[PDB]
Amino acid sequence: YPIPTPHSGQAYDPFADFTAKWTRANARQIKAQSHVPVSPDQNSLPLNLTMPDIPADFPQTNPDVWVWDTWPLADVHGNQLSFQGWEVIFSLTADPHAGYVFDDRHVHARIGFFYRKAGIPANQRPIDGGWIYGGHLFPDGSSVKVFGNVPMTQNAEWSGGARFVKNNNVSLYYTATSFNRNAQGGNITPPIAIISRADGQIQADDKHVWFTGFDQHLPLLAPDGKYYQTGQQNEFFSFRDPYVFLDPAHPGKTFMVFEGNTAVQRGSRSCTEADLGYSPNDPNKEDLNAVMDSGAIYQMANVGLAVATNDELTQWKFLPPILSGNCVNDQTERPQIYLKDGKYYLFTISHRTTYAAGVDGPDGVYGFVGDGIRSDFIPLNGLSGLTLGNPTDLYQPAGAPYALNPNQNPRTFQSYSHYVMPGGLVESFIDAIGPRRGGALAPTVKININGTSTILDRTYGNAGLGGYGDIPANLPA
Ligand SMILES: OC[C@@]1(O)OC[C@@H](O)[C@@H](O)[C@@H]1O
Ligand SMILES: OC[C@@]1(O)OC[C@@H](O)[C@@H](O)[C@@H]1O
Ligand SMILES: OC[C@@]1(O)OC[C@@H](O)[C@@H](O)[C@@H]1O
Ligand SMILES: OC[C@@]1(O)OC[C@@H](O)[C@@H](O)[C@@H]1O
Ligand SMILES: OC[C@H]1O[C@](O)(CO)[C@@H](O)[C@@H]1O
Ligand SMILES: [Mg+2]
Ligand SMILES: [Mg+2]
Ligand SMILES: [Mg+2]
Repeated sequence: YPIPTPHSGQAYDPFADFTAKWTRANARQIKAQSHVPVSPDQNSLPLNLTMPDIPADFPQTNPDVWVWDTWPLADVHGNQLSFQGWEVIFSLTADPHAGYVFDDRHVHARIGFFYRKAGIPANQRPIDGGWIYGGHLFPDGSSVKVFGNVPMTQNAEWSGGARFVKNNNVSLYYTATSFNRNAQGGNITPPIAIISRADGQIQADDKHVWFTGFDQHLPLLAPDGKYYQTGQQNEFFSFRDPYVFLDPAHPGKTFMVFEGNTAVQRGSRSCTEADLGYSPNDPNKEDLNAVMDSGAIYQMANVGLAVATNDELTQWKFLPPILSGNCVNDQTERPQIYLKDGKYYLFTISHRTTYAAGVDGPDGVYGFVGDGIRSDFIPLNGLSGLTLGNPTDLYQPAGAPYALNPNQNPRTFQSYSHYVMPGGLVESFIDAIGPRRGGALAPTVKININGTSTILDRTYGNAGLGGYGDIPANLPA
């Protein structure tokens, strides 16, 4: 084994300049823990960290909608709330009958909502989960007003979270994005990404759930280029996915974690020995210059933190990043702070194909534990960071969901956008299963979170697979 970087989990002041590193020594534990698959099996991952195989005959969530990143109606404590006996979810959506292909859908994303009666066991609902599509959440043209008169070919509504909270009772924190692209998908000018808020009112009767409002979109945060990378630093920067929450350790504050990138000009040789994570006397340490020469400098993920500066939560400021993956992976997406047993779990999603040269791991969800929202985070599962991966052979090429390598597991891209719900239930969407593309919710699964390690419960639902899109409420609003 490579020696993993130790971590204390110790808490820091949220305002202090300390960033935990998910080091190359930590991420290399994933391949170290993996085995060459015994043919015809094509999974190298430890069984406890492997998502079960999703059936190829999965249902669509809705035949008229491509659905992907999904979040529940929630509060700032992570509870998932029912409203007047209805369960409610929000999703990124696109139109399968609009002339663009599934892989080009992201610049067309609209936030939609779905609802279903609360309190029905998953195995007694329709196989598709019984979600009723309510349509677009936001009025046409309301989100794009945050950009003003800038050159633009597309605008999208990307992920965040919904908080049940002025007849308005729902705050939608999301990512407004503007693109200025040639017909070949190349950037004419860098994309613009603004973490934004829109308030509205959920209403319901015996027949349906509907929303009013969301007419006024407030820009909250755009990257600074000091802590969070800008489009001028890197046209391929990531800045998105606000998760707004209350930390019981800091009463009176409201915090947000989100996805960013380290704020350097693209191609800067800025990785350090601390990003590699080896002892100076470790005879098997990697060489910093060799790692940067291999191209690892193009992988610069971070998880950002921001705090509200007014009572209405309409003004925010950045704090230093809480986690960085420099020279490890470019993507730490949809971060969430999950509170359990007085500990702070940071869960974030990533891709196999956005790992740096010399490091490898599956598509899925990554996890870290500490004693505060700013911690020397302990990567879960043998100091690796992997929580749950799609079945994957890390000893053969990754391929792509639009071009599966037949030397690779045809379910390596079966699910993405894993979101950890109360009780360790995990919801996600289906990307590719063999030749079939999803845009539908995946079976909900269950992880048992036990201090610094996790286990996929293979007796949950049918052999580890629960209901398609089972995203249940634990408390009534
Ligand atoms: O060495 C770091 C540390 O122990 O220093 C004292 C305090 O600032 C703590 O928050 C912090 O974790
Ligand atoms: O059971 C083996 C398999 O190849 O059978 C046909 C399809 O259902 C596939 O998804 C499945 O993996
Ligand atoms: O939605 C899944 C995904 O793999 O689709 C293609 C790209 O847009 C990626 O950023 C994205 O994570
Ligand atoms: O890559 C060097 C580094 O100093 O860049 C800023 C932060 O991401 C730190 O965690 C990181 O170690
Ligand atoms: O779907 C739009 C974008 O947001 C994410 O889903 C979550 O960060 C990314 O994977 C994708 O590029
Ligand atoms: Mg319209
Ligand atoms: Mg790779
Ligand atoms: Mg083969």
